Amino acid sequence: DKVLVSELIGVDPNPFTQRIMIDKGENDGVFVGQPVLDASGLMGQVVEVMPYTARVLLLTDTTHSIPVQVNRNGLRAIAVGTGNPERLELRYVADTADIKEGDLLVSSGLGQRFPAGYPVATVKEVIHDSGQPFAVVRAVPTAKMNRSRYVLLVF
Ligand SMILES: [Cl-]
Ligand SMILES: [Cl-]
Ligand SMILES: [Cl-]
Ligand SMILES: [Cl-]
Ligand SMILES: [Mg+2]
Repeated sequence: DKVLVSELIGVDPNPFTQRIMIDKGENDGVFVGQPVLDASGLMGQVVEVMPYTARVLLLTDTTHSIPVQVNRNGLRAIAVGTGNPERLELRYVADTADIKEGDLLVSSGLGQRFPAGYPVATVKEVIHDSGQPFAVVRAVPTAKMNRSRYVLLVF
């Protein structure tokens, strides 16, 4: 309910991370695990808190996964980071699933880490794989990620 507005003050230059720094911390009530989003998508979660600043792991990090669903039909999937700043991939989507380019993915909340129903990404590509149970699904985050103005922290 309470939303704190923070500024993105750093992008972790480590090429192997998608990680940012924000200008709110312990003194502002920020906590580890806290969800972070912008006006068009979920961004990720707080992973470390300092007195007036914090570190945030983005959805696009290879170590990050978020349960999602296709907004229009409720089809469930896990969206993993690819290490690319503007790409996610969906796991566990049946090769024959009702999914297509332009479909909106929203948070499902099924991991009890993120609020349900918020935009996460749009499907970019579906690639079918003969003999494999799951389709290849690439998606683009709707958040501005390493480019957001107002980074919002949900209480
Ligand atoms: Cl904490
Ligand atoms: Cl949709
Ligand atoms: Cl990628
Ligand atoms: Cl979740
Ligand atoms: Mg980095």
